Amino acid sequence: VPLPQLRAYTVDASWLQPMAPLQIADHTWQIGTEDLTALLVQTPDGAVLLDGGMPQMASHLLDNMKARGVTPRDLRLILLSHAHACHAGPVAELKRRTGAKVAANAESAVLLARGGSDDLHFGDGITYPPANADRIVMDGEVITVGGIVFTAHFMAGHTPGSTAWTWTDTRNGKPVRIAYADSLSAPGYQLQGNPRYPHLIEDYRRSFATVRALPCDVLLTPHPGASNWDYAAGARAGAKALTCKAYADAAEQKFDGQLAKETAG
Amino acid sequence: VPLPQLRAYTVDASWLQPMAPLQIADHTWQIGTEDLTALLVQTPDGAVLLDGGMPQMASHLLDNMKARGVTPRDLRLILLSHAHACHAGPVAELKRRTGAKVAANAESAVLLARGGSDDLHFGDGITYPPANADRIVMDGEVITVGGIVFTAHFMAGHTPGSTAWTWTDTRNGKPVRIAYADSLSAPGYQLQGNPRYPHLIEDYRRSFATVRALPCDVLLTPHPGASNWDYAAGARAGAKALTCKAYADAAEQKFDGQLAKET
Amino acid sequence: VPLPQLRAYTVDASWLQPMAPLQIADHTWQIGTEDLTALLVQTPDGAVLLDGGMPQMASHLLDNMKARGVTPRDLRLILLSHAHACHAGPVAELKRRTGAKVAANAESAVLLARGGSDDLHFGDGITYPPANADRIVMDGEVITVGGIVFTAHFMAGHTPGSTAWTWTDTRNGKPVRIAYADSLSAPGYQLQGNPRYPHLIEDYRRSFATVRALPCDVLLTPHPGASNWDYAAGARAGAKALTCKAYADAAEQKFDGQLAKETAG
Amino acid sequence: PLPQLRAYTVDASWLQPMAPLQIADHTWQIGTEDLTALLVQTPDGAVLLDGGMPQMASHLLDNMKARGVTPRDLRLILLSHAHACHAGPVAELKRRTGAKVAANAESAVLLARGGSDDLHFGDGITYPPANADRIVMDGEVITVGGIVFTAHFMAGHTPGSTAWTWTDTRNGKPVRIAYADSLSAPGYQLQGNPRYPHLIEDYRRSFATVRALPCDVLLTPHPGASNWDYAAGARAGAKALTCKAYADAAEQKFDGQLAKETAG
Ligand SMILES: [Mg+2]
Ligand SMILES: [Mg+2]
Ligand SMILES: [Zn+2]
Ligand SMILES: [Zn+2]
Ligand SMILES: [Zn+2]
Ligand SMILES: [Zn+2]
Ligand SMILES: [Zn+2]
Ligand SMILES: [Zn+2]
Ligand SMILES: [Zn+2]
Ligand SMILES: [Zn+2]
Ligand SMILES: [Zn+2]
Repeated sequence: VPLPQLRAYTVDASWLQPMAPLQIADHTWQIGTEDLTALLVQTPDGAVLLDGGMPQMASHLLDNMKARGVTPRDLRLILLSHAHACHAGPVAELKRRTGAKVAANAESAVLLARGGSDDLHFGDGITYPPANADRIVMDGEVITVGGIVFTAHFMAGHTPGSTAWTWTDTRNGKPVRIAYADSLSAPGYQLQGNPRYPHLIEDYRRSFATVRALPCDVLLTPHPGASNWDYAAGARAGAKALTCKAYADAAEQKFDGQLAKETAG
Repeated sequence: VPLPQLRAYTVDASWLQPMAPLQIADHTWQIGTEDLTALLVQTPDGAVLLDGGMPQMASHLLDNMKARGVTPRDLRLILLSHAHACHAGPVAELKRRTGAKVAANAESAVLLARGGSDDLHFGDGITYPPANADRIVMDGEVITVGGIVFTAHFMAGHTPGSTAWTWTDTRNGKPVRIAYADSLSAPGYQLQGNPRYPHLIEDYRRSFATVRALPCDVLLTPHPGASNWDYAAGARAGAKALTCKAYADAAEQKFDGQLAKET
Repeated sequence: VPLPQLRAYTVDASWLQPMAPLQIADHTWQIGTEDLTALLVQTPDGAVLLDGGMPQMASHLLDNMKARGVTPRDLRLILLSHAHACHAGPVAELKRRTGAKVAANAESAVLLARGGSDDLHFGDGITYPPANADRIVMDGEVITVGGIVFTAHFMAGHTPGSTAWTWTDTRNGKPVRIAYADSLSAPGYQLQGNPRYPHLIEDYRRSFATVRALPCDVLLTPHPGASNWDYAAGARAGAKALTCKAYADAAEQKFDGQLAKETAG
Repeated sequence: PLPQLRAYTVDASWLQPMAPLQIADHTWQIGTEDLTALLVQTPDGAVLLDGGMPQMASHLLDNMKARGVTPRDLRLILLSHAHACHAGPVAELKRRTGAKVAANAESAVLLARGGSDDLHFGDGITYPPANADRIVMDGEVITVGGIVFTAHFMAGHTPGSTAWTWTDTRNGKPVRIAYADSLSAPGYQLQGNPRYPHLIEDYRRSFATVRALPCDVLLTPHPGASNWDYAAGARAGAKALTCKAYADAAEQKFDGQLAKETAG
């Protein structure tokens, strides 16, 4: 009886299906894959990347940036929703290949630095190349790049360091408040009496409320399907996109269902 | 004109006056200096150290451990109230010289790893040797060593990673609920509109309430004066020590006055 | 066509075949798998582990330690030949589950801390959970545990941080000088004009000489086949083992052939 | 009673700000009168080799501004060795600029612990820790614009001590600049040092390495070691040592120290 072979983080093909840049607002573009969000915000003072998707997505991201007129040197900042392999995957490589520095909260920083290992729920099941944060941010802290202001909103649950980022762009000669809210799922998590996360339920409850109150004209999520985006649909990608309020409400209802099932017995 | 010389974190003499171990309960001892707390909890499964004081206290702590019958190998765990120089100072050296591993929350861990540099309020004024945390703890998480159970209570404010640790020891044939609550001070802090700590006020207010509600037969604090301990007085050191409620009340009062003067 | 799926570090079944502790000398035991070395060296003051094999080997190592009378508290030190996945794999987990601290040279420490990512030759193909070194060692430095003294001998090549560890144990009332020499292979490596490792050839050449000159009654290697050990043969496991000289000479030959092939190509 | 914490107090000249002093077409001394901090500026970004003391961060930034180098323009930080008097402001510079650090493994580990647990100084000279972004190997090259930097390991003063070499121009001719690290062993236990068993061997190799460097112009982290006088402006390098003279002087001093140690 040999030990099991290691398994890589294999995923649905659509998570790895490359797409051309899709314009969300005047300065904001979806540059990831059909089923994983990676947002490029272009400012007069360099570019900002929010999430990168999977580890093998680095070169694709760089190719899309080039199409947008962004050189590796132009990329100044990487922000993250949470430090799982399907969102922070290519961060280490992007840091080696670009001028980009990472800003994240302490919880996301520590998970990123250990490459997603010793996950509270997944253990070492979903690892990726580790990276160091260049700046630690606090809840409500702002970062300004080229007159565009990004605000962090902590929403602990999916991971302890789960974060929503908000900024104001423009579209059709009008300000548009963009909310990139993190995942609110608890996929296979032990919810009550979890020794690794004693206040998990309380944190999720606060996070549902936080997501509801976000400045949110346009909502996007790390997994686009969670906010009902269809990136493959092009110009009508966000035709049926959920609001922050509807997103949180659906998430809490799922959560409540899971909590009920767990209580038996 | 030459740039100013660097300035060291210079402290009151009493913070640097060694003392012999002072018994708090059957397994819990104050082993730091007269004016800085360092708590040794001795179990049949090894020893736990809560805070180490200043960087220069490492050898003294080891002297006191040996006096208590705890070898460098016997020290298993280091816990921290917060990662300032006056409490986490000797952690790196203790890690090199003992079997000890550090458990801390993410905020304390990142501050520890940068040796207290780029402090939200103090800049680089209070640096110390950096150290890596061996285990990251979440709010309410328990750590059991030799049948003694330590519980973490996050109380953000003084630092983002400020933590209270509680455990039950025995004294006089009865259980004693010990609370090692962190500093609730905001010394010279900008409280409102602080870009480095936007929700400082909310965190402090939650922390006052957390401390007030702690399981707390005996309160100890990293700076013993904050809870009215006098370690140099020996047997009557904690005779007039504050309750957790009194400690939080005084802290909130001081905070409220500071906030009023700022607005 | 989507981006390629991630590929796991899959290995020969024999690398993952657990074995019971095999005694090498009075205080030195092989406790890994049939085809990956993990050495337990015991003293009255605690135990040392030299290498752990693959990431999935953690629980097996702990079980074998238990069988040898080494509790998690008794494991004091982890040393490494080199920080590849097939030798440092379970180090992070062992640190979490035991009192063990890691001592390694700066090169090995930096590779361990990035979990084998950005490997000079393998890129991100062989990643594992990252870990921090607790102590940095210099060439020729000794570490004493109980009455046993371990000496580091730097032998850069296979990795920049490649190290041989030597100590003296006993067998049949007599001292036995054990040499745990690191790998001297260059599997698929670009040898000449490698921008990531300009002095690769020079380092290997000095390393062949270093291995040749080690205090060496008993040679052991991270991959037992390299020193002609057969861990499945029990009492006769080391009956056909190579000397340090023979091991270095064969490795230099192989290397010379590889260099000639590269030069021709 | 226990002693107070120590601050790294230094000679006034080490903290004496100076305006940028041109060494060659791309290369400027931008530190203080008695601590080297070299700025190399290209159309594809600037490189800083050493920063001096921790309190020098704002001064370096002011001098960069004077040279037309914005915080965003600063791409790379290289180090001679990771002591407080050279890597001091690195953490702050990383926070305030786009700069990333390239260093060898030895320098990276020392930098990450802010100079603490020094092989010889213990915790006597500490500074704010920083992480390296790129690990370099011996002989590795880094290209920024038209400038090519080559690393030459010269272990001794610290395990990670490195010389950096590049070719600039001066009056229509190539000038091979060698920024050689310290070859001093101040108060060091040389023989039988358990923390550095092969110290003597490494130093002797390092003297030879420095002697052989491509070296039209030598600069050193402590400029006095190579007989530079930065305060003298246009005359600063008029009596600068060759790489050979620098290495020879260092070896003679080292030999003297070893003799004294063996005798005592
Ligand atoms: Mg026992
Ligand atoms: Mg002068
Ligand atoms: Zn996730
Ligand atoms: Zn995900
Ligand atoms: Zn404090
Ligand atoms: Zn304090
Ligand atoms: Zn290998
Ligand atoms: Zn291997
Ligand atoms: Zn040029
Ligand atoms: Zn120095
Ligand atoms: Zn110096």
